[PDB]
Formats: sequence, structure tokens, C-alpha cells
Amino acid sequence: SSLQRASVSFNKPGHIPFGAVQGYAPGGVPAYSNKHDHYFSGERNIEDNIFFGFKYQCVEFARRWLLVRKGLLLPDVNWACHIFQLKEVRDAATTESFAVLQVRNGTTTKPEADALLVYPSTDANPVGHVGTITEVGDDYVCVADQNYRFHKWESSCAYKLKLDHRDGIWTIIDDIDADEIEIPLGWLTFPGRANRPEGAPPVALHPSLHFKEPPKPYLLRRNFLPTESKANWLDMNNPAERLFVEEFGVVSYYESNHEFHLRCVAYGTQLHAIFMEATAQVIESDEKLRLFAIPEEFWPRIRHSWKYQQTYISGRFDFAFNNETGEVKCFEYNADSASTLLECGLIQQKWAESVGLDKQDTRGSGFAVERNLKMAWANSGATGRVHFCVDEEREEQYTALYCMQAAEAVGLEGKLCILFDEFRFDDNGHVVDSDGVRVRNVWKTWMWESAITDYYAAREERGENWKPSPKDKVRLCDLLLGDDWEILYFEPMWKVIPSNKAILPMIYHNHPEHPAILKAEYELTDELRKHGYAKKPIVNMIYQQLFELKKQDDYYAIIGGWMIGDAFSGTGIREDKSVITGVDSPFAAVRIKTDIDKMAEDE
Ligand SMILES: [Br-]
Ligand SMILES: [Br-]
Ligand SMILES: [Cl-]
Ligand SMILES: [Cl-]
Ligand SMILES: [Cl-]
Ligand SMILES: [Cl-]
Ligand SMILES: [Cl-]
Repeated sequence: SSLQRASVSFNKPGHIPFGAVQGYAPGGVPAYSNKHDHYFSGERNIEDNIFFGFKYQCVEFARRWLLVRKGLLLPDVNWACHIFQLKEVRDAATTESFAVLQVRNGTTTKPEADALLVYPSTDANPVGHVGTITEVGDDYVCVADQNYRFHKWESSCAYKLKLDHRDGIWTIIDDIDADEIEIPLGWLTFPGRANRPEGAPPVALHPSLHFKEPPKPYLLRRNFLPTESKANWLDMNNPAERLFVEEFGVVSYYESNHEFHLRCVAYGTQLHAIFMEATAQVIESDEKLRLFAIPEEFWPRIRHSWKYQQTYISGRFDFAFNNETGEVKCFEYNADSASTLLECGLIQQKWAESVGLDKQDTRGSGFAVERNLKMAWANSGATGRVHFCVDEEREEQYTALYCMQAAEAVGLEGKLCILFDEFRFDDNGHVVDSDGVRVRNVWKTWMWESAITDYYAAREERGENWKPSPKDKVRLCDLLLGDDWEILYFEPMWKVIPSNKAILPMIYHNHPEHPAILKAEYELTDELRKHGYAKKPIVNMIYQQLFELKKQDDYYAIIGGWMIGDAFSGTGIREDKSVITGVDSPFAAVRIKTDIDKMAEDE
């Protein structure tokens, strides 16, 4: 019991883990959990060179289901909804094309089982959706799919939809969520092909239907000569974009193929899982917590943080990438607070528009950022007012205002706080703001170390019998390390752990397979002496292996990879001919070369 405000996590109640079997469609076709809406793993489902789809999206089910159930291969389709515009599929054995029949919703045709129901594209759901209709009642249809609902099925389908019948017309309506009604376009039948017998084994596919090995990934430094350029290209009204300009006063950017971007989504999301696992191990060990130099006095608190709050908004990986070898290696996870968010999720596209580089065939590397900040916030567990707290530093202010825009977009109320005078103590020692409201949610750039130092400093300046009264000005340590441990902090206190170089030998030991992990040890080893090592200490030592930074046009380049909530949501670059300090280094635009040009990340 004990915990007055609810613990929060991104594992929502109802939902089952990514990849757990939710249930089976008739014929023994399993539906896997995609964790939650709009989650994207970056990982392909391939058995025996048959590319089914992405782990686990809605089309992936459609396609898997069609093979097992009818012996027919659904062709490549970028957006679910485009399925309704298919005229033909293909035969698993002969490859001969095979005529689907398109049957529109809201006509005089009743729907029937073993059809692919297809929802349209909307301003509110841009790729649409595809399910299988497994049964058709008098007044409903049953649907089997992936990536719409996340529960353990209580039957052979995911859900039931209304089937309306008035004046001769049949209309499947999805009004389950009464404030997000959708009407499907219609459904594809496959007239002439019987279901495969139930408990028949799967057909083997003609090898000319094997997945074409994708192109090897590349990230390549390009030079462009803009024909059209815009004098003022940022929106000076928007406060975020203003503080940027007053901070920073034939061109260049990087081009990645779609495969490189997929490789980052997959490596990103997996590294995040790996760091989180590691972070649990540290949290449960007195020894490891002393190693990370967390003072013993803060263990109850950090441990509490870890139990109480399993949500978080941002963290940034630092990668190197080598074009010839294909290798992506991760140096570190700056999960407490990273610069570069506004640049990545806005300024670089804005810029690209200014030099006319947003042609049809490429996209802004951080297109997802905006939409995923909203989803982090919407699912963060924060409710009521959120205080965004920063220093007299513009870089932090535009970082903050950018997450406020996202916060305010999803129903949260926001208040930017520069330093600590917006706050006061009330009659009972609690921290409150200028309108008299008790603090409950705090997003901040202020670092936990800075707080821990201010706490130790504070400890004499007033003493140890001291108890806050309205007389006392609020300090950092009161705003982040006061007696109210149930304030949600964004980036929570446990985020110091995965940010700490001491986690690096632990993630190496737990998962040395991972193509992105670098060998790291607590002690020098003969093998590190051969490969080359860096001796990186902490807040004794850790030793990590070296990776070559390869140059293009003489520039070294480090890649930043954002986690926004649990989404890997984009990449940016900083480059330098000498040393990428990224306090003072030029940021570089990353563009992805790809309705024939749209992706799966949008689902
Ligand atoms: Br609450
Ligand atoms: Br940084
Ligand atoms: Cl897919
Ligand atoms: Cl009605
Ligand atoms: Cl058979
Ligand atoms: Cl403890
Ligand atoms: Cl409130």
C-alpha cells in the first residue's frame, strides 16, 4: 500500500509485453503484442527468408495471416490503408498473381469471414489500419489484428465491431472509443481460395519470394547548392525558435538510407532495454550503488524513485558509424539531460526547408520527435500542472519550452521557472508556486549531481534541526531533494545510473552479442591492450575499447540518437575537423532517403 500518489510506468494496465502472444486467429495464427499504439521496434520478422513485416505491426499480421490461412502472399505495402487499393496478391507456390475482390463498406454487400478489413487514412490516424474479419454475426464482426488493442484475447479475435444494417446497407462501425470513431473503407476477399484445413502445416514458398536483402546502410556527407533560400526561416513568434536565434547569431548535411535509420531504431530501442536491465541490477545491489558513487544516504530515495516512477521523457545515445564496415557502436547513454533536442526535432527540418532540401525523396531525421514527446507526456503519469525548471541559460530555456509545447498539447498545464523565485514554502513546509499551487510534476535540466551538491551545501548554511518555513527562499535541493518523494521528476533520479560510465562494463558483460556494445571492463585486460582502450574514471576506473572515427570531407562525426519516452525517435549530428566538443561544435542535418516514398515508423 503506502504510496499515496499512484506509481506510474509506460507499461500500461491491460497491455501485455512486446512479443507476448495475445491469442490465435482461427487456423492457429498468433497475434503478438506491439507494446502499445505507435510503438516501433525497427525489427523485421523473417522466418526462412520470408519477410512478414515489422515486429509487431498490423500489416505484419495481415501478411502472416494470409499465408497460413489462404496460401497467398500479400505484396509490399508502405501504409496499411493502401491494402484496399490492391487488385491482386500472389500465390505462395506458383508466384502467379491472384485476383482479390475489393468490397466497399456501406454498400448492400454483407461482410464475410476470412477478409482483410482496412481502415482509411485520416488526419488523426495517417497510415490507417488492417485487420482480419474472423466472424460475421447478425449485428457485429470479430476482428483479429496486431497493434490496435494489447490485451490477452479472451477468444479467437482481438475485438468486436458494430455491424449496422439499415435500409439495405451494411456498415461496419468502430465506435468502441466513442471519441475516436472510425469507419473502414471496406475489405478484401479472395474469392476462389479456400481456407487451408485447420491444423494443416504451413506451405513452403517459392524462393523467388524470399526477402530481397536490403541495401547495406550508409550515412554520407553531401554538399548542396540551394537555388531558393529564405531570409528569415524560423518562426520568431514561437518563443522556442526565438531563444535559439539570440543564442546563435553552398551548404552541407548528411544523407542516410532508410536501412541506416532502421538500424538506429533497432539498436537504439535494444540498447535502451539493455541499459534499463543493467539499471535494475545496480538499483538492487548495495555494492554496485557504492561503485556508482551514490552516497549511501540517498539509497532509500533513489530506490524509491526506481519503484515509484518508470516513466521518463528524454535521453540521448552517442553513436559512431563507419560506412565501410557497417558498424554502429554506442559510446554512452546520456539519459539525465542531453543538449540537442530542439535541433534534432525541429531546427534541422526548418533549416532544410530554408535551403529547399525537403524534396519528395528525403525526410527530416527527427520527424517523429514532436509526435513522440506528446506520447511520452500523455503516458508519463503526470497529471495537473507541470513545472519546467531551468537556469539563466537560453539553451536550457528553448529545450524546456519545446517540451512544454508538447506537454500543453496533450492536456498538461505548464509553467516555465527560471531559477527558484517562482517558488515559496507554505505553512506546512511544502513547495508551492506563485499561484499557490503545490508542486507535483517537475521537468528540469538541473542535474541530480548539482542538486546533491546543493543539498550538502545547504546542510550547514541552515543546520540539521532546520525545517523549512515561508521565511526561507526555495533552493535547488528543496525543489529536487525535499521530503516529498512522490513528485514526478523528468528526468527521474534513477537516470543518473545508466548515464554513468560504470554501467558500461555491465552492459558489455550482460550482452556482448550486441553489435553496438563496446568491450568495457573494470580492470585492464590483455585483449583491451591489443585492441586499444580508454581509461575513463568516475564521479576508480573503467576501461573501454576504442572505435575508429572515420572522416568524410575531413570531418569527424558523432551521431546522437534520441529516446523520447520508449520510442527511438530520431538522430542528429555534430561534426568537427578536429575535436567534436559539442558544447561548441556545428550541428549537422541528417536526411533519410526513402505513395511510393513513405515508411513504417508512421504506424
Ligand atoms: Br496522483
Ligand atoms: Br551534451
Ligand atoms: Cl509492418
Ligand atoms: Cl445512429
Ligand atoms: Cl496439406
Ligand atoms: Cl535502502
Ligand atoms: Cl494541479
